[PDB]
Amino acid sequence: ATLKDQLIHNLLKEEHVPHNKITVVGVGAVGMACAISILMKELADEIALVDVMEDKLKGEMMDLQHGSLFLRTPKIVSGKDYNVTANSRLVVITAGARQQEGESRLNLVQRNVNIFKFIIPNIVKYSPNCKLLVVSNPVDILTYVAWKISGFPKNRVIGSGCNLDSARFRYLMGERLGVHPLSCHGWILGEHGDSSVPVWSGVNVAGVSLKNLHPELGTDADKEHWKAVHKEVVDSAYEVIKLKGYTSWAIGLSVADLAESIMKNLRRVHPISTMIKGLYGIKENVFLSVPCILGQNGISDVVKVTLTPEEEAHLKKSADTLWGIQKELQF
Amino acid sequence: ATLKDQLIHNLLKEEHVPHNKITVVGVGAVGMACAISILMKELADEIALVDVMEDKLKGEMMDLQHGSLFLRTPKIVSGKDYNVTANSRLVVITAGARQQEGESRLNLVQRNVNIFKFIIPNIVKYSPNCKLLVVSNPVDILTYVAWKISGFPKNRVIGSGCNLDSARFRYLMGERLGVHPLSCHGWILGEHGDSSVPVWSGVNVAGVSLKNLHPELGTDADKEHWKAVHKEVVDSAYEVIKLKGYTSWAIGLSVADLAESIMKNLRRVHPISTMIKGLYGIKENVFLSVPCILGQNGISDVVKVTLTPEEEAHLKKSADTLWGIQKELQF
Amino acid sequence: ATLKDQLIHNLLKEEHVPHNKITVVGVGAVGMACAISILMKELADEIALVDVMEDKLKGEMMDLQHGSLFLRTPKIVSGKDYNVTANSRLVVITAGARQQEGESRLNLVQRNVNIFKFIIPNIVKYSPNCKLLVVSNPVDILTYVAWKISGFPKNRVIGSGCNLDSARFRYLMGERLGVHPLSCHGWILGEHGDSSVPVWSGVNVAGVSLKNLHPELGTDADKEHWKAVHKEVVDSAYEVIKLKGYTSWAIGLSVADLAESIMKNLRRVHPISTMIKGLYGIKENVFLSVPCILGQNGISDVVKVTLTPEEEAHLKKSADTLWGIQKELQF
Amino acid sequence: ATLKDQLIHNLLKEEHVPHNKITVVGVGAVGMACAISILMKELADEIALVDVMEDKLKGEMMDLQHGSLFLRTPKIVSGKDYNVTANSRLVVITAGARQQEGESRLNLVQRNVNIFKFIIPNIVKYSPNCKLLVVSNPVDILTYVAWKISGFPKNRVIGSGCNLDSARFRYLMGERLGVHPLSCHGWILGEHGDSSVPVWSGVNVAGVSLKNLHPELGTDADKEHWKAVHKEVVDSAYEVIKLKGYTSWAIGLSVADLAESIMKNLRRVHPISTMIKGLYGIKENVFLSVPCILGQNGISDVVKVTLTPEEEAHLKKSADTLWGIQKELQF
Ligand SMILES: NC(=O)c1ccc[n+]([C@@H]2O[C@H](COP(=O)([O-])OP(=O)(O)OC[C@H]3O[C@@H](n4cnc5c(N)ncnc54)[C@H](O)[C@@H]3O)[C@@H](O)[C@H]2O)c1
Ligand SMILES: NC(=O)c1ccc[n+]([C@@H]2O[C@H](COP(=O)([O-])OP(=O)(O)OC[C@H]3O[C@@H](n4cnc5c(N)ncnc54)[C@H](O)[C@@H]3O)[C@@H](O)[C@H]2O)c1
Ligand SMILES: NC(=O)c1ccc[n+]([C@@H]2O[C@H](COP(=O)([O-])OP(=O)(O)OC[C@H]3O[C@@H](n4cnc5c(N)ncnc54)[C@H](O)[C@@H]3O)[C@@H](O)[C@H]2O)c1
Ligand SMILES: NC(=O)c1ccc[n+]([C@@H]2O[C@H](COP(=O)([O-])OP(=O)(O)OC[C@H]3O[C@@H](n4cnc5c(N)ncnc54)[C@H](O)[C@@H]3O)[C@@H](O)[C@H]2O)c1
Repeated sequence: ATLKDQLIHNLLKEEHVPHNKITVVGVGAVGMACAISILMKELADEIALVDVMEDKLKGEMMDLQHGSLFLRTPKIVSGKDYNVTANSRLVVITAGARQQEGESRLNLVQRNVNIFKFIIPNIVKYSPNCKLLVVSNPVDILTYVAWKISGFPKNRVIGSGCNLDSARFRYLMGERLGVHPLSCHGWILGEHGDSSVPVWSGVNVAGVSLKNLHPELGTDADKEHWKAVHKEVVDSAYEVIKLKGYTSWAIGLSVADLAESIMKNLRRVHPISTMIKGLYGIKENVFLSVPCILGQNGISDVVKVTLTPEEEAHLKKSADTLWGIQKELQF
Repeated sequence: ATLKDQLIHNLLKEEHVPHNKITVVGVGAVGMACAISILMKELADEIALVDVMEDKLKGEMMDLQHGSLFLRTPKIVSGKDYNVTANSRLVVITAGARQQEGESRLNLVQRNVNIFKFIIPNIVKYSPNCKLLVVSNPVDILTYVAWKISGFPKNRVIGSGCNLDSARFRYLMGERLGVHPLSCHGWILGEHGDSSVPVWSGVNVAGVSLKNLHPELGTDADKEHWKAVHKEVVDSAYEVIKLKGYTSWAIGLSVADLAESIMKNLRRVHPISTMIKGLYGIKENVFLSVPCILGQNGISDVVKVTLTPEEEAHLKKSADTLWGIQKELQF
Repeated sequence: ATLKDQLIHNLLKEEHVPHNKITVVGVGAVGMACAISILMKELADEIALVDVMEDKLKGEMMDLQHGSLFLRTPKIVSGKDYNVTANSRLVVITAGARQQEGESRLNLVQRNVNIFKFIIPNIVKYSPNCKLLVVSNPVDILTYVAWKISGFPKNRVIGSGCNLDSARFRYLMGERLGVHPLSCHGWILGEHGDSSVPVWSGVNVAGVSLKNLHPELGTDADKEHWKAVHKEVVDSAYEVIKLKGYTSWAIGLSVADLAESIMKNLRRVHPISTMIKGLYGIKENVFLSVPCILGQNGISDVVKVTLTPEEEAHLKKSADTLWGIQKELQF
Repeated sequence: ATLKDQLIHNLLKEEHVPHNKITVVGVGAVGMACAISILMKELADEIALVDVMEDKLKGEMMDLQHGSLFLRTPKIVSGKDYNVTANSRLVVITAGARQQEGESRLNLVQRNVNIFKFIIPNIVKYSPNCKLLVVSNPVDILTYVAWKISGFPKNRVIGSGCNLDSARFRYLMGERLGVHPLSCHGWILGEHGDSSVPVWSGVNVAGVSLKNLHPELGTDADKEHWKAVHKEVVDSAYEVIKLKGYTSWAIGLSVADLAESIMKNLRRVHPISTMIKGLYGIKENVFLSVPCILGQNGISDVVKVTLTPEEEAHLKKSADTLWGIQKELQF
């Protein structure tokens, strides 16, 4: 005579198992900005939230659940134990120490590598066949780290990389040209950093190379100072940090973007961190942003951008800087 | 000739006037939740952000702008000034103090009225025809204050109210019954706070009244404790505040749902805060949530819900509770 | 070296297996409406189209494929064969004869059963675990046929039923009351046809029962003729058939709503066709619409709606009406 | 004592006036494919349908209304008199004679020009400040026609033009390259026809010019026959017509695309028909596809694509052919 029993006549029972489960490791500024964006885009049927902060974790879980009416993701779960993560199609890693005002993203390495040595083995134990998407900084070094510990194939380990950088770039060009960013094409390659390479030779609006119309555009001295657009891209992260303390909405939106190409298998081209040994005459084990076709299996192919010798100059530059650091690890 | 003049041939200038402009006043946890939710629902063609904290403001703006590629709201602007808010269809006010742990929303009244005394005349002046959506707590009292200061007809001054408490109610009912919140119907009327009323006479799943199946349901001391679901609703804000410090995701979702009915002129019914003088024997000018039909002109109608004598009793004590605080008229 | 080999560096092959694959059987007016609605809701990652008319089929496929840039379903395929339908989560059957002007849906039974006798075993063989969504008329009887032929548990054989009649009901109620269909609640149970039942005991706006306010509502010969709203529901198919020849947009929308609850495992309640033996004194194996809770496994539960003696009477005569045609067992 | 009056307490009344109204002239294959696509994308709050076929018109109106529950466009109206069209932000023209198997789209001119002389003056009388979007064939000639009769500024008269052609192109390249169409960039310029110009010099994946890697690509004799991709683009319309009788879904989706850039004012670049006198050394009053930045005011700017002398050769070719026809009109 329970209310439920007078009202509902049961046929079937509690299968469980989700088809499109997404996990978000770390429920901080970035982790919740990723979660909100991924929920609004309706990509998962089950989202799993993991943090070591128990109170915060349960608190953000509840705030998202409270919003159930308005969502189309009926199972929202969280925990400290990784069992909650089981059979995730995608695992977004956002956990770690973030930059303090004026901090070099390369200073976070000690602290974040200790976090990864801990969580990678726990996430791979429960989801042996997931696509890892690393957001934590320094993202290029940390993607290598996940790869190295997890033992996964180079296709299932992605670093958010220069998706955000190129998104800032398009936005900045778009404001100069008076065209929506969607319509200005421009790649920010290499390190998700201070040593990122603007590929000037590829910047265009509706198939027209801005470099043929303006050969002065790019890595020099004279102009309408297009070169300062690349500079505001390198600086934008710092200025936002100085103004609000951290960055979050642009990264959350750029994660939902990659998350959509993985979940729907669209095979779209995105500048993301991948293993580049055997490609720009880079002979080491580095991870850096290159245009990659992203799908349900992760990175299935890399696009061999036609780089000028100056641009290929800065890519072995960005790439060496980066490996300098990496051998000091080795664990 | 600029690179701009070489690439693009101009055909017009013109007055870029916004058609679906939304203003968010206060760029805090609640304001940005509102903002992101409204941007992902693609309700606005221009969003304006106003805050007194100049840096925070610029910061949130740039973070949002860098995500431009991923949104469909081409213009995002901000200022301390209010000239930026001109010709807004709707303005969402989230400015002010929030609860500290264990604090009643009624306790913020004096500080928030002090801020509304400044903001309302600057809003009313630049968007003579906007709809005001009041989020700041205690929401019922600030909605009356907003009304009073503004000089606006009642139809155009809306408190976010029990939209959110109703969502939380439906979620909790949902859990117990094994059905999505969307198929569980139930209303939380009165104060958006401790004195809210569960309308158990009306809780249904597919037209069937749970109070008809289980006459002991709710405001009954008997057997399966449905009454504890209302206590959880009441307590839910306090409980997320104790765990993460503030609530934000649920209300940003609830506001974008409201925002949707208003911008698209949907004529949906939402439990929101409005002037209930005349209805339910209410002789005082108090604001509280009652089911309202929401459209391009704000509140066009109020639904006369048929309250059991015990639910009417409880609604009255709720407006009695709000008027007690309301005789303070510090404006 | 191809231009392909020069542009792109490959990292993998792999088995492109679909995760959210939808099959639409029959590429007519109803099948393409279903198809477009399901593609715009971005429910599938692969859609397969099967029809016997080879040319029409190729045609609809190419039209759809040319719109690829505007959709997020990367793979669209078709064939006469059924090998193309493998590992589908859901299959929407819209194949068969439709009504000529003035024709009862019960009249198509013999022709459509002849087609189901061929299609069902070819479906059941290649997607052992799909959910069957039956659209072909008379929908109630073909759902039973589909069930019977298939060997599938009842939970996985769904008729589109009164989902659509309920939508039409809510629309009409909507008009009269001045509120969006979304805020008007009401159910059309029984046969998806002339014998359907309006459940006036349950029609509400915000929890308030219209039958409580106006006791003469509906299955009453008295004053404002709410009963004429049900007559319009019954008649609506006949009337659009006389004016444009067939109905298509409403049912494609109604099917994509259903499709949504199933793919995302929403657990929403929809009036759909299922086996009602045991409920409401129904001693025969007939299919008809009753409020059902819909999820990744199909029908997991049936809601026991509390019918007035006159509504129970009318539901019985509706299953009595369907069983009369049902003793024909030509399969 | 009406039901409505016991239930609803009125505050406000029937304002009317819509903010985002869209009109669709012609409710045939294309007109309803435009309407469905525009409704699913939620761009209008009011849609107006106009046709001379009264029965068909009312029948499609009803089928769309029946689907109200599932939509977010609460006013759906139709008529034979243009008063229904009043104060439309956008008017989509789809009315006219369509191609029979093997018919040259230039043969429809007599029949469609008689239709336009009739409807243009009626649509401009009710919406003096609308953006006209012409879809009817031959679209280039007919856009000129609307321009000429309406007396509108060249910015508010757009022809759907080569949006569809370039959408087919990307789709075809995308299948060769194994990349989503979204990611392969390629412009089909000129006549929405048989004399359309593929701009090979602008085709790229992630900023890399396929022509620098493969100089043989394009307008010649040797290869991997990329030139046949342009040919299937020219032929695709005919083959779809031969297979299903007409084309509709790809055009409907491409109209919703432009409709979104106009309604939301995104300022996106699209290949659409516009007045090109004073641009490729074309000295006449022709309309042909060029990359244009599209917004709330229509075409605000044109992008001066860098064309090879061969490509500029075929653009004055396409453009002359086209004006040959046009002087025979003059009305
Ligand atoms: N790649 C990009 O473009 C990008 C952009 C912005 C920020 N980031 C990075 O994201 C990271 C997080 O920044 P943020 O603002 O959200 O930080 P935050 O302080 O707000 O949150 C970090 C979260 O990590 C958690 N954490 C620590 N150890 C953990 C463990 N074992 N498991 C789970 N969680 C653990 C914390 O408890 C905290 O909740 C930083 O490394 C930052 O640089 C990357
Ligand atoms: N109604 C609801 O259901 C509900 C739900 C949650 C929170 N809230 C209320 O939301 C309000 C905002 O909450 P919060 O977390 O975002 O606070 P917060 O401190 O994060 O941000 C409040 C913001 O208000 C701005 N502000 C203050 N005075 C201002 C003024 N005169 N002009 C402009 N901006 C001004 C601040 O500078 C700050 O950025 C609080 O009153 C809170 O209680 C209501
Ligand atoms: N349940 C509802 O509410 C509802 C609503 C509308 C229409 N319908 C029903 O939808 C069905 C389809 O309607 P319609 O307008 O699209 O018809 P239609 O003639 O437009 O298309 C029917 C299609 O079925 C295909 N077909 C027939 N036999 C086949 C077989 N063995 N295998 C494969 N395909 C086969 C045809 O070749 C044709 O393309 C009819 O039975 C109609 O009554 C039901
Ligand atoms: N530009 C493109 O890429 C493109 C692509 C496909 C089709 N088209 C064109 O669209 C047009 C329509 O094709 P379709 O399949 O929908 O045709 P259809 O036969 O299905 O419909 C044409 C509609 O026009 C109507 N009509 C005739 N005179 C009218 C008047 N004064 N006012 C209103 N409506 C009137 C008809 O009654 C009919 O309903 C054709 O000219 C065709 O070439 C353009």
